[PDB]
Amino acid sequence: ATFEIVNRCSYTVWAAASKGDAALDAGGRQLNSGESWTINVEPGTNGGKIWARTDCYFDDSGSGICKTGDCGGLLRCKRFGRPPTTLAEFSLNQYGKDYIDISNIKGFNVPMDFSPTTRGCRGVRCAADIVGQCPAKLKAPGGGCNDACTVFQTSEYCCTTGKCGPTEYSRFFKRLCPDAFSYVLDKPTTVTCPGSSNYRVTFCPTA
Repeated sequence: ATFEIVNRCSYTVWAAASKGDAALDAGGRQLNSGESWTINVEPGTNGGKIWARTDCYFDDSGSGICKTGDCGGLLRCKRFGRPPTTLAEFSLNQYGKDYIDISNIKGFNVPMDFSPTTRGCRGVRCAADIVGQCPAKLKAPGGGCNDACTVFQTSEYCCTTGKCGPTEYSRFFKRLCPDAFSYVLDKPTTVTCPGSSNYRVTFCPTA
């Protein structure tokens, strides 16, 4: 499956794509304002994620650092990135169907639209200004808006026991972006698409 990843932000981002234990495609690449990068993801990819990283420096070998979303200092990500990171999440060809969603469970750094480019389902979007409205205690000094698990490390915020409920913090995410996961047990906003759909992930989809 192809995912066109498009940076409509006014700033450079370094796109990243991983399924946690491996890169997807090259795993990462710089996208200046306006650029598009098309990757190929193997059918049957389960638990895939795509995200943006900000204010990165890499050297000639592709080692460095990112202020949000750093995946162990690599340009070419093999593992998930350091919160805060708005996440495009997907599992492909799962008993005949694709599943897509956007999640704020690991915080928010960059607005995002995640849409099929092929027929038969809708896209999802989290494009509100969550960084500028972020509650004081969630603001990440390095840039972006942390989820409350990252900040406070409690069973309630992290949903460790499997029994958590919504919180003042999760409700800020949900109010700003009703169509993204705000906490682990949030009512699902996952979209069911035809198996083997193709997709576009757009950073900063709106002015």
